[PDB]
Amino acid sequence: QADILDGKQKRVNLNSKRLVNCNQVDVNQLVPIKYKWAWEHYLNGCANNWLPTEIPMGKDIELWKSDRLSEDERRVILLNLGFFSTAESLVGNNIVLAIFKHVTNPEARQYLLRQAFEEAVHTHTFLYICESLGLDEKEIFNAYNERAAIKAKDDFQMEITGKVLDPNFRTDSVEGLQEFVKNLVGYYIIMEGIFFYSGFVMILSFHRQNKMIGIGEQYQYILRDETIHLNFGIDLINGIKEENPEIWTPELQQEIVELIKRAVDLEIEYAQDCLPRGILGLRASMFIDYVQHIADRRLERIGLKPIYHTKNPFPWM
Amino acid sequence: QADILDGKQKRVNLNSKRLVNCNQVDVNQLVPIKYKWAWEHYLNGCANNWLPTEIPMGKDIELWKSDRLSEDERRVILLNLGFFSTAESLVGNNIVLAIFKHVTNPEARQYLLRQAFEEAVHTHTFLYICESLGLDEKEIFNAYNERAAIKAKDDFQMEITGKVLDPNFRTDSVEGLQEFVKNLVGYYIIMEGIFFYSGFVMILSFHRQNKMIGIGEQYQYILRDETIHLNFGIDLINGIKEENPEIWTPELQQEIVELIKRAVDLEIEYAQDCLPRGILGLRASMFIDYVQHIADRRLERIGLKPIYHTKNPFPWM
Ligand SMILES: [Fe+3]
Ligand SMILES: [Fe+3]
Ligand SMILES: [Fe+3]
Ligand SMILES: [Fe+3]
Ligand SMILES: [Pb+2]
Ligand SMILES: [Pb+2]
Repeated sequence: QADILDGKQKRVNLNSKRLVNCNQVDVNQLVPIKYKWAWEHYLNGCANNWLPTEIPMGKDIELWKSDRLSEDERRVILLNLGFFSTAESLVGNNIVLAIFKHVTNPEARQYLLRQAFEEAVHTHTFLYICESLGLDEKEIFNAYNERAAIKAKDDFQMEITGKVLDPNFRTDSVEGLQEFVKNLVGYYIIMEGIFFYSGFVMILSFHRQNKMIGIGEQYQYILRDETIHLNFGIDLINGIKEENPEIWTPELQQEIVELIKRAVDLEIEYAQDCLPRGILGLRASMFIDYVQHIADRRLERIGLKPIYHTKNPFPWM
Repeated sequence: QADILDGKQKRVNLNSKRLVNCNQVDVNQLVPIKYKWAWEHYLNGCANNWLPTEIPMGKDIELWKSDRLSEDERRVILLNLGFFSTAESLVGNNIVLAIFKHVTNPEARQYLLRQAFEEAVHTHTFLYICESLGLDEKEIFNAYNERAAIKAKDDFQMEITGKVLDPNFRTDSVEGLQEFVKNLVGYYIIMEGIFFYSGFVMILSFHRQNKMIGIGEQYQYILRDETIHLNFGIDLINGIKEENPEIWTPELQQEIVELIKRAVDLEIEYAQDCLPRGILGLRASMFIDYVQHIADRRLERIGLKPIYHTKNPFPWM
């Protein structure tokens, strides 16, 4: 039996748990779980475990070093490796330094720990593809300083990363929680849900034609993870809105649509840099449509109306 | 080629990387890796991947529900599940909320992301063992509020968890970095390296006698992970000391020995609570010796002299 009798009064009540600002209850005990969707995404992520180096790169190395790829095909590969190599760190660092501190719920934190480890796996994937192909990884990982279209995306991402890191930042004010929700939209909806999906189409287009299949297979594994990351983020944003409805004002709704519009513009500029002429039958115009179409699907999932209405040119995605 | 020419000046120099207070260099680019030991522990951890529920619990359930275990054997199981169920969260939360922010180095952060996900796997293990055995997990997870010997350990652990969480905490002062090193000693050397190893002996003693082998096999997997956690922590503490020698003063050295002495006292009290009479040929006196012996081995690894000199009564550990 208990030898500290008062301790029995401290067991956590299911109905007292909340996703943010929950400080009146012990957030170190996992049970009783309230947000079962977080536990399910955690189990699903654990089941998807993979390591990049189980995927062979020999065929990719022989093709990359041959004269069989055009300069335009190489450029698509190099720009995506440049963008993804540091963006995975940007996402993993934000989960840990910004999101976990403020999501005051153990089962959602359990999922965040799996998501941040998967982003570490994604970074390892890019080091492995650089070292396998013989690229100078110090140049590829610094692409966000050397290539304008990539720097513009990442500088935009910092516009929602800085506030939540301030030593005095708190979510126990309407404005503070709105700022935290914009960070979640920026990382889950925009970086993982729009910026990365655009690079997936480009790389998976090579894989579909039996080219650079080792890199293609790694991106298939990253997309399977990203699908759960986006789904968790959408559940967390909608769960926070439901529990704190006074933050979902027309002003915040419009600021979120403006952020997504800005992100679509930057991603179209990056697709143009990736495809100045076109490869594999892809043209940059197909991206103006695809990026706009997925932006609309992300707006719908968080309760906002589509704004572009464009059809999807890549049904296989 | 680069379309932002100045960006080439931003590539990271290997010699400018440091484990803490490194803010003059881009800490989002993984390369060039400097602390190869961190990358190696990260690869070794990834290779050790396991899920608790791949270990069958049927034989354990039948034994636990039979009248074949004594009350004294059940007490050892219940008290260890009570302590470990929330301590794994305490460790995972500290990695994320305290350690990662201040270890300003991407490859050490890559390892931290694997360690924090393994602590999430360890928490899942305890929920799974509770639900398999039919225990009321709300009682087991609240043991740190209901059982004095467990509460004393955890209240002690909070004595080095609180400072580093203050909004204004910084490591760019000698005192601030000393405080951060005491947090690392508290979690890696004391909680993972002394408190957990003592519970491992107790549980692995059942496994050696073919009892509760499903729980034993899970603890074998946790010990394999904990071995790397402790080794990484020892490398990180020694790396910080080497790079900031002015923090390793006789005053700090003596405060660390006093913390370890206090932890040994609390762990002996917990071993006595676990074994008021003795089971499986184990007696609590064997723990006074074992805890003292491992404390000495942890002191040696961070450059302090052994103080107890006791022999190890469990050579198989
Ligand atoms: Fe990722
Ligand atoms: Fe992601
Ligand atoms: Fe653990
Ligand atoms: Fe550990
Ligand atoms: Pb622009
Ligand atoms: Pb005492």
